Amino acid sequence: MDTGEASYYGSRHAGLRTASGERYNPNAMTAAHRTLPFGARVRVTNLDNRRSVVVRINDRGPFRRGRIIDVSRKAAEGLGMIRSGVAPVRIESL
Amino acid sequence: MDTGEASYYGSRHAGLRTASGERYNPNAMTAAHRTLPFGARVRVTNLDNRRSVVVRINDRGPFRRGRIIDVSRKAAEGLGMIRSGVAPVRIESL
Repeated sequence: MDTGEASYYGSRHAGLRTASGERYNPNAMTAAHRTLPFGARVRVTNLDNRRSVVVRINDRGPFRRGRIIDVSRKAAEGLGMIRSGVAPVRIESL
Repeated sequence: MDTGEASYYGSRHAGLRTASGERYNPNAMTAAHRTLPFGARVRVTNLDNRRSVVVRINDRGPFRRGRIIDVSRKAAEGLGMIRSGVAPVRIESL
């Protein structure tokens, strides 16, 4: 398990290529991580509300120290983080 | 005044430098535009729901064909466009 800040992608990225080759899709359950293999499944828990989702890694970044994962819009909805923008999260590779 | 398609920055970009030099802050009321001066204040109206907000220009882009402005996360929330991703907008210089 690891911990850090989560963010979510803006829609300005929708349709643009991720590092995995997939075009970023706000409706997918995808995320960026610096090192996990593409396709890795990760349980993300928002430590502010205890909501959790499972995402699939398809991109690189994040781009700031202290930020551990960037998730899709749909994942952010599942995490209850749309209004907060960011949240402290636990992550666990599955 | 002009009309065109808008998208938004989320929080993935938070902390990264804009073309104006300031770090992008998803909680600020800001936007990227190709031509308006940095510091320009504009009213952005979502033409689908008629919501409006005021933002200041602090970045350059979108460098996507078929988009006229990319607003901050907080602005997108105010415009009701988080889920839609894109929205038709009018921009009016103040």
